[PDB]
Amino acid sequence: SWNDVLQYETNKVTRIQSTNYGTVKWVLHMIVFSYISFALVSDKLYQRKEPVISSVHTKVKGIAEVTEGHSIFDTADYTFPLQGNSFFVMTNYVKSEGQVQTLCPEYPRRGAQCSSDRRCKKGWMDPQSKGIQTGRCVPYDKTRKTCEVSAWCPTEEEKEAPRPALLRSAENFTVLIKNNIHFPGHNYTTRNILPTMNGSCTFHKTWDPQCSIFRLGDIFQEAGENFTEVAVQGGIMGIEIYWDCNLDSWSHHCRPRYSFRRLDDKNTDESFVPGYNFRYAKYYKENNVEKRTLIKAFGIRFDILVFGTGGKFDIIQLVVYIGSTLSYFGLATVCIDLLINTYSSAFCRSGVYPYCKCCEPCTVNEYYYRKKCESIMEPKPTLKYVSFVDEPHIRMVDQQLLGKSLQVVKGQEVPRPSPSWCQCGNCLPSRLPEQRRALEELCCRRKPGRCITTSKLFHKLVLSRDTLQLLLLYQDPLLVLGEEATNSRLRHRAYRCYATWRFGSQDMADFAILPSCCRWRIRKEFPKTEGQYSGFKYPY
Amino acid sequence: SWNDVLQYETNKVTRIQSTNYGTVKWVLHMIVFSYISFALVSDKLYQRKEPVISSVHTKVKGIAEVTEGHSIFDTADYTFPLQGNSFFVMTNYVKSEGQVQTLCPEYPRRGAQCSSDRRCKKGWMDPQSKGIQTGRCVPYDKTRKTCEVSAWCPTEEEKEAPRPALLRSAENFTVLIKNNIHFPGHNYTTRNILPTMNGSCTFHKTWDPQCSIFRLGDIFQEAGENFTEVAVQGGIMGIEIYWDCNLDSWSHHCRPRYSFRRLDDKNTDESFVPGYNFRYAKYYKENNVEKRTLIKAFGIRFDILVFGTGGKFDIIQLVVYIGSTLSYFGLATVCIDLLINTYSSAFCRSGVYPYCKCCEPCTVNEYYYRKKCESIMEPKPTLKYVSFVDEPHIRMVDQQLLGKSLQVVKGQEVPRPSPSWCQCGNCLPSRLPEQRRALEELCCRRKPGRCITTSKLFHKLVLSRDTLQLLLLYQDPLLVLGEEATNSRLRHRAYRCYATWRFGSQDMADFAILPSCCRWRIRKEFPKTEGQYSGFKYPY
Amino acid sequence: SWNDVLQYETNKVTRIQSTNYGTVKWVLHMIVFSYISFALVSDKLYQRKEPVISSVHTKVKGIAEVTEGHSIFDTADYTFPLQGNSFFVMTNYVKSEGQVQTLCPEYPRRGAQCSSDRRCKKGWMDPQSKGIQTGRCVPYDKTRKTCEVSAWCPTEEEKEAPRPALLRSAENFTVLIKNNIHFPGHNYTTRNILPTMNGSCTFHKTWDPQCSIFRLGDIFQEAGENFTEVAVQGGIMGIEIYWDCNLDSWSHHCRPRYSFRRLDDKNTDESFVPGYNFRYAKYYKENNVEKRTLIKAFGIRFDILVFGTGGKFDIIQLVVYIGSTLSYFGLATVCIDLLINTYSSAFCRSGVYPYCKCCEPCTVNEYYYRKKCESIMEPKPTLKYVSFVDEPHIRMVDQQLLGKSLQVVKGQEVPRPSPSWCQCGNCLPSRLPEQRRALEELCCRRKPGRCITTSKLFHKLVLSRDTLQLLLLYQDPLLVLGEEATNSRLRHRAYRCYATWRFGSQDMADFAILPSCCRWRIRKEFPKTEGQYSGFKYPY
Ligand SMILES: Nc1nc2c(ncn2[C@@H]2O[C@H](COP(=O)(O)OP(=O)(O)O)[C@@H](O)[C@H]2O)c(=O)[nH]1
Ligand SMILES: Nc1nc2c(ncn2[C@@H]2O[C@H](COP(=O)(O)OP(=O)(O)O)[C@@H](O)[C@H]2O)c(=O)[nH]1
Ligand SMILES: Nc1nc2c(ncn2[C@@H]2O[C@H](COP(=O)(O)OP(=O)(O)O)[C@@H](O)[C@H]2O)c(=O)[nH]1
Ligand SMILES: *C(=O)CCCCCCCCCCCCCCC
Ligand SMILES: *C(=O)CCCCCCCCCCCCCCC
Ligand SMILES: *C(=O)CCCCCCCCCCCCCCC
Ligand SMILES: *[C@@H]1O[C@H](CO)[C@@H](O)[C@H](O)[C@H]1NC(C)=O
Ligand SMILES: *[C@@H]1O[C@H](CO)[C@@H](O)[C@H](O)[C@H]1NC(C)=O
Ligand SMILES: *[C@@H]1O[C@H](CO)[C@@H](O)[C@H](O)[C@H]1NC(C)=O
Ligand SMILES: *[C@@H]1O[C@H](CO)[C@@H](O)[C@H](O)[C@H]1NC(C)=O
Ligand SMILES: *[C@@H]1O[C@H](CO)[C@@H](O)[C@H](O)[C@H]1NC(C)=O
Ligand SMILES: *[C@@H]1O[C@H](CO)[C@@H](O)[C@H](O)[C@H]1NC(C)=O
Ligand code: NA
Ligand SMILES: [Zn+2]
Ligand SMILES: [Zn+2]
Ligand SMILES: [Zn+2]
Ligand SMILES: [Zn+2]
Ligand SMILES: [Zn+2]
Ligand SMILES: [Zn+2]
Repeated sequence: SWNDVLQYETNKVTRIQSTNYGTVKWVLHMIVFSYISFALVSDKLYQRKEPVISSVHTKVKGIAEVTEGHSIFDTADYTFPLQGNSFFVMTNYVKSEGQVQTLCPEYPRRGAQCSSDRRCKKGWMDPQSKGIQTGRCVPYDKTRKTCEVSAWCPTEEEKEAPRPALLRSAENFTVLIKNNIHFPGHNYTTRNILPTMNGSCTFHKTWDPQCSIFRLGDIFQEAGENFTEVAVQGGIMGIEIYWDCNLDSWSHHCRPRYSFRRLDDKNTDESFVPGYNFRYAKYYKENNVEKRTLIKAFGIRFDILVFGTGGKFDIIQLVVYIGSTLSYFGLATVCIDLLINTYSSAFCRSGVYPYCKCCEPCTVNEYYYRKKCESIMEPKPTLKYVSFVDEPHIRMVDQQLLGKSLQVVKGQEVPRPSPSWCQCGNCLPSRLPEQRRALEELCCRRKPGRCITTSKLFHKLVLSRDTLQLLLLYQDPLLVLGEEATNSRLRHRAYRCYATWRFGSQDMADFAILPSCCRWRIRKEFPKTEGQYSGFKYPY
Repeated sequence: SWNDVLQYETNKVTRIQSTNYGTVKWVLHMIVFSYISFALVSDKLYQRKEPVISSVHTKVKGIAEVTEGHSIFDTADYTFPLQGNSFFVMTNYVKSEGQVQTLCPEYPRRGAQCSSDRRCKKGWMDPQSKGIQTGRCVPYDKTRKTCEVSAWCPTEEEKEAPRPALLRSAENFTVLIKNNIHFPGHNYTTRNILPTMNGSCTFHKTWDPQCSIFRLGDIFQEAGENFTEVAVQGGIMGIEIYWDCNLDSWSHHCRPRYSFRRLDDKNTDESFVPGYNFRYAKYYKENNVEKRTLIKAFGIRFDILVFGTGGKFDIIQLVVYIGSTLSYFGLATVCIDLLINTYSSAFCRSGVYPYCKCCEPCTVNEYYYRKKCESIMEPKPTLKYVSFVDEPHIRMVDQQLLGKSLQVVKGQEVPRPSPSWCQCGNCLPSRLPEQRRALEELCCRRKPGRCITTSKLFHKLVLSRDTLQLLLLYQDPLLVLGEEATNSRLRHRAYRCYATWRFGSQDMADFAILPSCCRWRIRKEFPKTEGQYSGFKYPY
Repeated sequence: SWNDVLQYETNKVTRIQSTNYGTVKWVLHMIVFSYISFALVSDKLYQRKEPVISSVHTKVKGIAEVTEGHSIFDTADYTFPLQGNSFFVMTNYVKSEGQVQTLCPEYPRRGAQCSSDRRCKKGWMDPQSKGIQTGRCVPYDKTRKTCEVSAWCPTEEEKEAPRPALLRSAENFTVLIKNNIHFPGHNYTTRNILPTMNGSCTFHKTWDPQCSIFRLGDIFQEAGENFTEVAVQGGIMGIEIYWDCNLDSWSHHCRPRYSFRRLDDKNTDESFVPGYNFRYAKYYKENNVEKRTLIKAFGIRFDILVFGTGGKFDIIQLVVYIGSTLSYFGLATVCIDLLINTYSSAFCRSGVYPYCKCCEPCTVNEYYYRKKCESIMEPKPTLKYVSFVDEPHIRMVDQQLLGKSLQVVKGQEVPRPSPSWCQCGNCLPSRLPEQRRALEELCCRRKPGRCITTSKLFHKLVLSRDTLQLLLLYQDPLLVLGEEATNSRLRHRAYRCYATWRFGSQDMADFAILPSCCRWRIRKEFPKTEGQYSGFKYPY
């Protein structure tokens, strides 16, 4: 089957010389192409995209003076050795110095007072307390008494954060941010600090958007926050570094975009401790006693959130995108074929054109549909075609007769490409077995009148022995047969001559049923000496 | 070429009125559509997805009492100022106090004893030691001697972590987790704490799955771990916050899912220090000497792993997905066309239907294949068609003759749409040049018998001068020619009349080869007065 | 419309028995299939990919001796309790001990000297200073005077980092890295340490590439850096853990790849403080005074960057990819159809084949194009076809005549499938209204000569009453009509007989325009007794 495989199958097409459909087809082609090109370029769908790998190094600069005598805060005093994605700047603080692990009364709170030891419970762990009770109601001061606890003593008082913030001059502090980013898939590395950047720059949204030295108060202004107010209880501020990087040589750009967003929830419910603070202890020994200064530090935690993508041209990405948009170029074909199949219907003239006469020249689709689509029937064993000489159409009786004569069984109308049922006076009763008799109980005409076998052309197109012999010799020029063999060939050829004449197409002539008058006239002209006639047999 | 471009080409189609193929085609259309719709909706393939940008703020609450007198541990004692993605809770500890940078003997280990200075090596750095040897085997105690080292003295003893853990009451500690998440591409921000959440809630997998206050022991229970056992040597616990967020207005939901997973490897080999611990020093001065208390802290490091995606409807994402699934609607066409092309073969009746008679009504595909596919031959210069009057088929001799007469060169069988090689007694030797003689050495019949030129229709269809003149005038109604011009046109028309009659289609009649008898009978009826006959020439 | 929906439409195709096109079609099919398969397998486009969730635990090991007497540095002295994605190793340091919050002169800098109090400014905050000026120029030493500041005193001197680094023996330190990774979507967890790994291993790029114990100097060597030189001022070193993980059972592999990259910028401008350092303070009390030792620590920050993807087979991913590459199998059809449509043009023989005769056997595409494409015209109301008996082509006059006789209005040439304008002497003036007269002002021939109505076949094909009656009876075998009805049917049938004869196809015969001579000869043979002749009317 080497020749069976080496074959090419091409579609048969009808090329229409129509300027309307040629223009519509090309207009739809540009619309699809314009959107496909726009989607590819705007979304960089030809690029293989990769998340960024970031490293952040921060350096805070600034000195603070706190009036309380005067204490100095440099970077070692309000910051911590961490210089990565997060750094903390202390803006407020409460101190409780000289704490010793011993027994002491609780600080008087909203419910920390007691009047008897029955109120205190030994081993109890008050969620708002920093010690474990011993069940003793010792005196805190002269006025009131509080339950004794095991804790660092004296316990930290429920003192609010100072207002204004002790280190609110941190607004004028600056942080330098060094961001190293990398794309391991594309093997590309860059940093946020350009060689042109000087140390005297400060970030501005419009004047210096690439300087990575930020004033803290400027950061808060750009986020819509008030540094002075947030400094009292603290908060979390997000410094977002966005990297939209194009690594293609012809459109190369890998630069950061700086934005600022508060990550603290200012509407935090009071039970969740709004703001940002933590407690840390400075441990020291004094008089052979382990002492501790406890500091509740308020301030801003700055989170450096670095995100972004690096794209570079990928051939496989482009191939996948192009293949995923190739089917959209069939839109013009779908639309115009729908127009052809829809405007070729008979309800167009019946119930559309009289209303709207602007659509009148769309009758050309009836011609287009004729040249495009050919309808065929499934050749089932019960497929029958009936033509009546007194009718302009052809009936298709595709159902089983079930003993009803074919004359009375009406079928679907199809355009042409002595017995009780007889209406011409020439038909004869079927000589088939009684089960199949209803097939041959067909007349040449539906309504009474002249028989078709009495027409001039019936003797010329069907019964002429010379013409049938000429057709037989056209099939086989050197043909010698006996009378019995010749009669059978002439009889079967006369059936086809009637079927072709009255039904036109061989598709319908194959399942055409001869009327009884015509069938028996043919059988009289070319008789069968011995045996009975088979009748119509299913061609498949 | 304005009219050349403004054209529309449509496919020629055969519409089959078959309920089986119409049902199969629609059933396959629903199957493709059902899967395409299901894949799009279940996977949200219409959405542009974005990784989350997360910020975590944690607050641990709890007080611990350690029995050793009694020491108090509050958050400043077992936690560190870090409150981001990681926080540490100390659950056990070993202390070595009053260390001084001086010379001291090594602690007695499995191989730290010595009996001579030759065992010790000056400057040696034992991997299991905390000092550098000086080559001297000083006495540690009365029983044994150990190598002298430069270290903080005395060196920390090889003491195991206490069992049970000193701060195993950390099981009852709680952590509040504040998670701020953001989708910069979609510009959406939310947090894990809803306004409905109260401070008295505790997380439960089924009762309070949205409360972000977690008991540490509950975290360990939900991970399948035992807090009490892990507390002795420490470990790493992962708190996973998963954000499956739909940002479409009609299906909006952005809420976290909490899961817990141990990140420590409990099956760690002993050389890799299983558990979690670190050594830190509390530095202080005493008697003008730089002293240090060294603490080996065991405990749980909690990692807050926040991940997830935020999806919102994207038109370009939907267009790409739809275009990438449009080709699947050709599946019905492919399947039914395969059925038509396969069940139309002759081996169906030969070796399939006798076995299985259920497939018998599939003979309709032979009719479908006839109305769908037309087979044509490549018109190569060696393409020849031969018809023998005593055969029912037509031979295609597509090979070069190479001096073998065309009568004997057998070719592929194709259905019809005096010389030694002669078998009819009427053929004449070719008058062509000897190289091309084998072309015209063809008889009308394969086996001996009557010549086709003696048939009645040969004189009527091929030789009739009146009919050929009528055909010529049909071509050109007003045609005047001399006898030499008329004879040439009549002779060439008689070749085509024979070729059309004996081969049917003009595709095969173009390459049909006339038998010598017919060719010379035609040339006798319409002779060429001067010159020689060209013979058959390749039409392309 | 149950039968209207249950229909199947198949394309009509031409199957070409060509080995060249069959081979080209299959070769292009393998090329598309080979690339589609290669792209799918190399890029794992059948897999659903997921970013990794990582947890890192590090442990640094090593002791350092610093010569300054001799001070010992163990992990508590050069590292910090952080053991996650970042750890710091101190390699150099400058100490300023015994600092007290008081008033002191500034350290003499390049511009810190003063000669009068007018130079100093009270409250000034020098960016290079660690205090706030009080406007007083106190003496620092005997030689020079500096402005008094409020700071920790004495202020840290502008001392360079020691060279060589004090803790450059950190080169021989080792870090053990434990990496737990997870794929929450695929529910897969693994770690970087295999059970086969022993504690005596050290990482080597080729000898032990899976051991996660790294010498720091080896890390710097693998990054192309010098640990000894970087140790003086510090730097940031990236340890990259790449996880290319295949989670399919038949190709399972999830192992890390270790690479090293310096994240510090060695070419940093001096104003941005190149290297890596931070200042931290050791707070202590002495003589009831809050004292502090300030250390400027230089060293290497190591960032553990863990990235990667985990892929597992996804059915929806495969379906989307296959559907997005199905349209590429139409490439063979597009190419071969382009070959057929292009090599069938007449400029091939005119201006291509004489130059290149290798392309000569490509004339078979003219035959292929004939069997594939049928061209039809849009049936517009101004569509006219004209045939002249003295011409070999047929003119298409698709434009409006606008009073110009159809004889003179030339149209496009189309191959056949008494009055002043008359050139045959038999034409008659039109009897139509004057506006439409130009339609019927057409002669049978362009140039003077014999009329076509004087031909023998005109009386046989057009005027023969017997033949027209036979055609009428073929339409309707039992037809009885009056002379007026018979004449109208015979006249209209004779128009079609002329149009079919002279134009061939019914597509062109529908819009064919009869010459005046033929029209009036037909109207003379079959006259209209009463009324006037309608003439040609638009068939649509
Ligand atoms: N289409 C069609 N074919 C028929 C009809 N009647 C008979 N035939 C065909 O005639 C052939 C032989 O039928 P018949 O002459 O009655 O049987 P026979 O005398 O034994 O050969 C069969 O192949 C039938 O297909 C008819 O009404 N319509
Ligand atoms: N198909 C076919 N055509 C033939 C054959 N023999 C001759 N012809 C055609 O007849 C035409 C003229 O051949 P011929 O009459 O022998 O040469 P002429 O007398 O010089 O015109 C050529 O165009 C041939 O294509 C044949 O056997 N088969
Ligand atoms: N194609 C074509 N059809 C024509 C021409 N002239 C007349 N007819 C057709 O002839 C039919 C009747 O025209 P005519 O005999 O002149 O009018 P009538 O005598 O009133 O029936 C119309 O349907 C026309 O389509 C012609 O030149 N070309
Ligand atoms: C009557 O049918 C003749 C009309 C000829 C022009 C038809 C134009 C129809 C409008 C375009 C329809 C296809 C586009 C559909 C949207 C993609
Ligand atoms: C004989 O061929 C007649 C059978 C008519 C119904 C054919 C049904 C075949 C089963 C469906 C085949 C196409 C689906 C293939 C799987 C996608
Ligand atoms: C003349 O046209 C006959 C040539 C027969 C073989 C044609 C081969 C052409 C080369 C292949 C063209 C299609 C591939 C285009 C690149 C994808
Ligand atoms: C910030 O600096 C400016 C100018 O140096 C000063 O006017 C302002 O008071 C400062 N803000 C704070 C909060 O100290
Ligand atoms: C910031 O908040 C403080 C209160 O702490 C207020 O006095 C000040 O006016 C605010 N600044 C602005 C610009 O609103
Ligand atoms: C946790 O608390 C419960 C009730 O307060 C107590 O019974 C239990 O012993 C505690 N667990 C530890 C480890 O302290
Ligand atoms: C947890 O481990 C401890 C050992 O440290 C054991 O005594 C206790 O029974 C364990 N708890 C459970 C629930 O298994
Ligand atoms: C590292 O160790 C080797 C061998 O122990 C030694 O020779 C070398 O001097 C050491 N390097 C440093 C910087 O101490
Ligand atoms: C590393 O740098 C030091 C300078 O600090 C230099 O002495 C040494 O030779 C360098 N090592 C190499 C291998 O270049
Ligand atoms: Na497609
Ligand atoms: Zn009858
Ligand atoms: Zn009848
Ligand atoms: Zn012969
Ligand atoms: Zn012969
Ligand atoms: Zn004329
Ligand atoms: Zn004329």
